[PDB]
Amino acid sequence: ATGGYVQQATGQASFTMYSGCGSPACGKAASGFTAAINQLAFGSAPGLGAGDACGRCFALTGNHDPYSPNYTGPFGQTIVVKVTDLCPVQGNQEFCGQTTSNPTNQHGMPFHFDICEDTGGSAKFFPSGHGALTGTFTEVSCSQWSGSDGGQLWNGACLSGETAPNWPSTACGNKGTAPS
Repeated sequence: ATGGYVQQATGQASFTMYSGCGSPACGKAASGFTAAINQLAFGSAPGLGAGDACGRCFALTGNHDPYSPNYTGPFGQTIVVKVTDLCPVQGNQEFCGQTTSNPTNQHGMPFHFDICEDTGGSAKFFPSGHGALTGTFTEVSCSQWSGSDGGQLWNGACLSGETAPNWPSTACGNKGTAPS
């Protein structure tokens, strides 16, 4: 995509959870289920504002624990998140360290979603004791996503991906060059 980001509507991803997503990198939080996406897909860098993932909605289905490959479940439910945040390469090498030089993470996944705990998504997705999963993502209309957006945290904040056609398309737009 512009900047050399790797952005596509469907594919394989790994998944983790995080807390404290009230001041996310797109510049608006939201009350529904939300995630951070790895930098190479987010479309921006720390300190550069919103990338083109911002506001887009994705159906996530987890089905495997890569740290316990013979665990057969239970896993969680399919959930629809809105991307509000960035999982940067720096400080997240295992899961979010995809670059144009090395486009998969340690789990061989070209995308990663870090699902925020604060608004309930991670509780629906991860079973107790299995907070890192793999599975798939499928971009969907945000009609599939419950909730509403928070106010603007700063001028330039953007969640306009929430109305866009699926990738390939441009809404908030990418910033800078993808990490290398």
